[PDB]
Amino acid sequence: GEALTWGVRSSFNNYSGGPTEMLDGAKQNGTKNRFTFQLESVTYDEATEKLEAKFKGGVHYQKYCADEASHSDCQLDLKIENPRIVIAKGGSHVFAKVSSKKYQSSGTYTNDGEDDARPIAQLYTANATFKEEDGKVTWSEIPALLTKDGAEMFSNFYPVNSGLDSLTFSFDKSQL
Ligand code: HEM
Repeated sequence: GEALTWGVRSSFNNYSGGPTEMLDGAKQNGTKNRFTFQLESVTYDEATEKLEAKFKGGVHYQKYCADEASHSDCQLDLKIENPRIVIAKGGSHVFAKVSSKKYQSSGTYTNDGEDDARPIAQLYTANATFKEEDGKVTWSEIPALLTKDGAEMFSNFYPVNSGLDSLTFSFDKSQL
């Protein structure tokens, strides 16, 4: 409860062997493919029908390290932190603070996670499960697709609109 559960992308966790480290209190399951980010805050504006939930914690993936024992000088170095979900009438998305080294380049893809023009995923709540009981709200198995920014974070290894892991989050009605 009071958390976001999301694995980002199943095949990416398999390719990378999962995050080299969990950041800022985020947790991971035993198989390193499902992450849990604690709820920082949640607001719902009735008139605009906009729900916004901010979570804490991050994942750091590293691969192709020149010093493999200490994970230093890694050609693949991806951080995804403080996920924020916006579920609204005009569109639903996942935003996050990202830093990702680009494939065959010195360029680093960055995203501060506070720019509404640069979401990393688009969310489709039409067929997701929604439950509210005993003051607890859970919105489960919400499908997610990669946006243009999300594709850039993965060095365009995936096309735009390719699938991501579905997400689940929960909060108490008292926190609204
Ligand atoms: C610079 C050296 C790199 C080499 C030699 C390399 C090699 C490969 C190979 C052989 C695959 C195919 C296996 C698979 O799809 O699981 C792959 C997949 C992938 N690579 Fe890397 N890669 C490099 C860097 C990067 C970087 C910098 C990124 C950026 C995030 C990246 C992201 C990906 C992604 C997203 C996939 C798809 C994995 C999946 O979902 O299965 N790669 N890479």
